[PDB]
Amino acid sequence: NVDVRYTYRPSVPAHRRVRESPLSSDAIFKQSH
Repeated sequence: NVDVRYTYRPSVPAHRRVRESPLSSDAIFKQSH
């Protein structure tokens, strides 16, 4: 519901629900290691 991204090319939404917890959302940091 919180779609306020219009200043770049966002791959996918980290979360679009009240009770969600995807993996890719954390993978963003996994790239660091």
